[PDB]
Amino acid sequence: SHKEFTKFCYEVYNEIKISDKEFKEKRAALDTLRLCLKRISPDAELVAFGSLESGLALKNSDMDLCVLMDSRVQSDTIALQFYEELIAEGFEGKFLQRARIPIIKLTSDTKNGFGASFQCDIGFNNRLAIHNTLLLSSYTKLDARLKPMVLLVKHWAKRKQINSPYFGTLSSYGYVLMVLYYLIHVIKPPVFPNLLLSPLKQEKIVDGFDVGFDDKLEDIPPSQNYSSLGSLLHGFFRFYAYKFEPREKVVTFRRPDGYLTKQEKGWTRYILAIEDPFEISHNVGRTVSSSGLYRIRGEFMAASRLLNSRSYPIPYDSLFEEA
Ligand SMILES: Nc1ccn([C@@H]2O[C@H](COP(=O)(O)OP(=O)(O)OP(=O)(O)O)[C@@H](O)[C@H]2O)c(=O)n1
Ligand SMILES: [Mg+2]
Repeated sequence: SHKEFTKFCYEVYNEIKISDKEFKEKRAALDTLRLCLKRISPDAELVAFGSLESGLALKNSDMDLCVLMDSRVQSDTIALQFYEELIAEGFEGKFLQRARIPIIKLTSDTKNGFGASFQCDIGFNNRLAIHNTLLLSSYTKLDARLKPMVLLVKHWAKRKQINSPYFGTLSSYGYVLMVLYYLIHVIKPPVFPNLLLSPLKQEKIVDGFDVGFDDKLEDIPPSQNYSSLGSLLHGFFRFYAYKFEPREKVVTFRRPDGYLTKQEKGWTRYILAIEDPFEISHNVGRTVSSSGLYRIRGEFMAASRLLNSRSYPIPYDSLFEEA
């Protein structure tokens, strides 16, 4: 059935999704940040990416931003100038640089009214992340079930302590890709086509990678999968609990049948292997340790068992209880 579980899923979704109120405050914050950038470099553009842009944001979301500028202009000089303007304007945070890549990490706002724990990461010419976000935004527009499904999975992973890339588990973006892989290449009939492998896809090279995909969404036929949100979630938990083979296989968006071995990739960390759809050299699961994968799989299994339980009433709330 999944009727009661679906009802429960939509109720949780409405409580965890970013409110219209917080969203418009994040937009106001972006406008302020843009004004500060204007004063420093009139040619540069400040753009948002990640879950606020794709519509996949939970409450109390962080902001992910990228400064776009002339590639002939070295990013560190403008980065520092931007950072110093932000301090003068009452933001708090850090200026840092890993290798050649400068980053600003804002952690507070003391004047502009966006909060004592206003969090905002600023990159410089991170064009790949913009493209990744365009892909996720396109899928989110293609089927209305994706948004609530992703938010629920993200909320679950947080509650189960398996959403900690610094402590041996998986990033939120990694969970999003696991969702999409399931909806494109596992479920039958598929919820989504693979937009990268479309015969209408046009090559577009950005920083050496092909970020092309079919984005003419209005011409794409609606899904022939009629499953409820509840049923989609249960199949998702089941696939990664019992069917997916993390020791051998790679989550991939580059194969018509979604089949790819770690050996073909030379990805023999590679404990969990998730090939970023555009930056194919990047394993999104590289943060996942052996013990971390054990807990991830354990939680997939526990979720599957809960939804398959014949002991009624099923305590659906325990899906989002802290492990
Ligand atoms: N390996 C990664 C991870 C991050 N990003 C980009 O950075 C964004 C933010 O990543 P993440 O922190 O994992 O998502 P959040 O929305 O910030 O997490 P949450 O919604 O749970 O708060 C992603 O959408 C993605 O575009 C990326 O390009 N490649
Ligand atoms: Mg984000």
